[PDB]
Amino acid sequence: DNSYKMDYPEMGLCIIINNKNFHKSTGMTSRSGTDVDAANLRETFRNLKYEVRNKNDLTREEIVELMRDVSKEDHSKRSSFVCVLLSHGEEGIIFGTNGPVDLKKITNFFRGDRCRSLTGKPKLFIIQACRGTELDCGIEDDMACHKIPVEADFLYAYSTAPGYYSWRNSKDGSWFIQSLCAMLKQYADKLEFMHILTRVNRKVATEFESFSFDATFHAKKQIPCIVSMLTKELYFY
Amino acid sequence: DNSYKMDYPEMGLCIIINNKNFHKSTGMTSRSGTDVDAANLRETFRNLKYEVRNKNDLTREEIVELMRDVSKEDHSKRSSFVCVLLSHGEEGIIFGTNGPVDLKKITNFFRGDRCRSLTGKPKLFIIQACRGTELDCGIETDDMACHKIPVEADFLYAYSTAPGYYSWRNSKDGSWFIQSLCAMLKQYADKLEFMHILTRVNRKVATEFESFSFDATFHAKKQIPCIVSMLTKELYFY
Ligand SMILES: *[C@@]1(O)C2=NCC(C)(C)CN2c2ccc(S(=O)(=O)N3CCC[C@H]3COc3ccccc3)cc21
Ligand SMILES: *[C@@]1(O)C2=NCC(C)(C)CN2c2ccc(S(=O)(=O)N3CCC[C@H]3COc3ccccc3)cc21
Repeated sequence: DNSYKMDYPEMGLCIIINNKNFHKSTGMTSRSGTDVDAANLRETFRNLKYEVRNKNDLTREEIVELMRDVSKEDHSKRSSFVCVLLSHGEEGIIFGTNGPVDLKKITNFFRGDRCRSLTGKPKLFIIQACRGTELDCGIEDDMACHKIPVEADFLYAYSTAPGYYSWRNSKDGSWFIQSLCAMLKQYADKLEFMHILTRVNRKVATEFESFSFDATFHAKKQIPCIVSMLTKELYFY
Repeated sequence: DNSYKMDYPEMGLCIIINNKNFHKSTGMTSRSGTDVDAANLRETFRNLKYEVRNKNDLTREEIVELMRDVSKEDHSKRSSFVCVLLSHGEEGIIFGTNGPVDLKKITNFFRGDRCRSLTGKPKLFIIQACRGTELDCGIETDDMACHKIPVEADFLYAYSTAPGYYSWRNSKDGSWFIQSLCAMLKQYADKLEFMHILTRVNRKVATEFESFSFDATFHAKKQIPCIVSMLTKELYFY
């Protein structure tokens, strides 16, 4: 039909990978406020009736192993799958405590042909992480129904545009996760997911602007980036 | 508010760049069926009240100059902007008849800070082109609020295919993506929000198309388009 079947016995798993402290050997800074994000996400998705699992400070190999193991579970009774990544990043990559991991490597475990119990079901990846270091200064023969693509039914909700910084507040957490949780709490029971994320886009874009004693980091702006390979509308109610 | 203001005197420009024949120096083959796409789009957006401008076989230089020129027009009386790219490509790249153009280079002309008459208005880029050479084998079924906006805000990129992948085209019917896009626009433009129309495009391409080839390497392949939205509001064509 036009909407994903969301009345399975379980909504599904929500894995939250929260990397705050990084190996001294990498020289990466601590991510203050990420715990606020993790807590916020846990509550938001608990309310949406997901089975939330929080993990902290995982190495690159621990991330891969976790995803591999999770992709091997039986999701037959689950409507969907959600993974949230909170860490440093670059374009196409997220950081384990000890070094970079290609996002493709993580998401590949859930491909239509590699995780059969999630075939045809919405696979949501929410990524709070830099995608580079640019700063936004702002302005102002009938074969139907035989097969589906292995890349189909994924949604990648990026906190920021390709190549750009992603902003985070020590007190309130990241702009994106902050806004995402608020919009889900307010609209999960009346808007389709893409429309929810569009309001997150507007909230982040209009209501947030950096303030810094360092001119380089001051008055900066952010726009999130919705990437959908979904084939159906997604309602959480 | 919740929706873009789409009741300006004009809906806006729809630039269609249709690259079919390429310089021999590039070594790229003719794009059979692309003319079908270009005509389908012209008609589809004409019915949506867009001022359509078709361009054919432009060099990489001409594409840049065209985009620069268009971005320098006064879009004050126009609700939105649409650009359709039909060509060969690779990840992040679209081909002029005489070589590659970085997509960012093209879209940058329309950034919130560089095209003021489009600031706050939906800027739509529709890309029918390869994003790599991968094949999908498939599987059987304070208070600074509203002081400024991001410069990269209010763009939508409707890609024909997922990052890294081939995009499929039929010499008779045109590309899988453009076929489906025009069909869904024709049918749903007067009753669905744009993201929901594009989601039906996703489903149509994903379920109704599959390659047939005597060559095993190109046979039984599948495709999923890729919607990339930096939009801040819902978009309705009514
Ligand atoms: C981002 O996720 C990231 N990815 C990898 C790398 C190497 C670029 C490090 N990195 C990073 C560092 C810091 C942040 S942040 O959210 O703390 N934020 C983004 C812009 C810089 C920083 C805030 O800095 C200031 C400085 C002075 C006053 C206020 C804020 C995000 C990421
Ligand atoms: C794609 O846009 C593209 N980008 C650049 C480059 C150099 C890879 C050439 N290129 C390209 C060539 C052909 C197509 S297509 O739509 O004709 N299609 C996609 C997969 C190959 C081709 C169909 O191949 C066969 C072969 C045998 C039998 C049937 C079809 C797209 C692009």
